[PDB]
Amino acid sequence: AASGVATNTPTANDEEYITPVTIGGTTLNLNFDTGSADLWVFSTELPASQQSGHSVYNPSATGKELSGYTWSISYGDGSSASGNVFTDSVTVGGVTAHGQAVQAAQQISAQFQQDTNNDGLLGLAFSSINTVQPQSQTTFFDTVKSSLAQPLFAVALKHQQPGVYDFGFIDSSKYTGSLTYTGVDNSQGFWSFNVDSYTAGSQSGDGFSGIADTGTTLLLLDDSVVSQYYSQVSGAQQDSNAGGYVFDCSTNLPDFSVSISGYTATVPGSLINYGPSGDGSTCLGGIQSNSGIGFSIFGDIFLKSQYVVFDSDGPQLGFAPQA
Ligand SMILES: COC(=O)[C@H](Cc1ccccc1)OP(=O)(O)[C@H](CC(C)C)NC(=O)[C@H](C)NC(=O)[C@H](C)NC(=O)OCc1ccccc1
Ligand SMILES: *[C@H]1O[C@H](CO)[C@@H](O)[C@H](O)[C@@H]1O
Ligand SMILES: *[C@@H]1OC[C@H](O)[C@H](O)[C@H]1O
Repeated sequence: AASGVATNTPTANDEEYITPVTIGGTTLNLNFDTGSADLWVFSTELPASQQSGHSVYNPSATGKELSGYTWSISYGDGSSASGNVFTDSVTVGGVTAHGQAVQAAQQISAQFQQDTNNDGLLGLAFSSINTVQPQSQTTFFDTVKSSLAQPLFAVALKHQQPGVYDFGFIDSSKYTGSLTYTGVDNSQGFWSFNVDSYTAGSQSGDGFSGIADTGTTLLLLDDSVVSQYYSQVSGAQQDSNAGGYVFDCSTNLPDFSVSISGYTATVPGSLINYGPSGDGSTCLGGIQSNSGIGFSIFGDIFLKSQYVVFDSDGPQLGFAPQA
């Protein structure tokens, strides 16, 4: 039975986490994203100027083309990418998927052209939302799941320290206490769950649903919750240059917690200080608006506090405080 550990590393201010992945012999640095189901990589089919500063996959060396197959994806921040498809061998933390669909980029939007920190994305959401046409493909996890000791993966994302992706086993040394599990609704292809209540510093409110998403930097909540939070932060103001609410970096921020099937997941106020807003001298908050979409995005700010288990049996998610 297989199992493996892949080490992730945060970029500046923990904007994203990258992990090495070997595709057909070449190692690429990918962003593992539990909010999408496509594994796409920078490739030799991009214009040479766009290949600059990245490790690129060359489909000709080792891939088997899926004649007539395309992909096209749009994300929540407006970025997009498209191209064609090959099958190849993909290895992550020593677990190899043979015949895994690899989506070679032919076009990428500016957000991706500007980021030289990643060479593409490895999607870990449910395969039902894979964008490959005319027939959707399976995610690396779905491809190998049956070979793993347990059909699950776990994540520990940290603040300015390397963390891990555990595939096929749970590392009990990564959290304190026991895990608490909650049911997952995968009908829209996400790792979606419910919270029964929330506490934003001195205020509490009723529950809502959200998705566990390693591909989103911040904790994105309803505008109502965001207002309530920042009403308790002296001098907090919105700065469109910074991307949302900002405050003096020395501010004491309140904690944020959610109650999930009896377990209180707490994000300490020190983790809600994302970092320098880059707009003078203020800092950007880790909590920002979800733009009225109707559900919350439990992104990296939230995940840095927890060890999270993504279990295909249920499905369900397990949580515990990171050790
Ligand atoms: C179709 O579903 C998705 O797109 C899913 C789920 C989602 C749905 C709806 C809204 C938001 C997210 O996103 P995802 O796949 O995680 C997708 C992957 C990235 C690589 C494009 N992230 C996103 O779209 C989010 C909003 N983008 C981000 O968090 C970008 C990477 N980071 C980012 O915005 O950092 C915040 C920041 C602001 C200002 C200054 C510095 C930092
Ligand atoms: C993960 O689990 C597998 C199956 O138990 C081990 O063989 C592997 O070495 C790693 O501990
Ligand atoms: C990344 O890969 C494997 C190990 O867990 C180690 O902790 C790391 O540097």
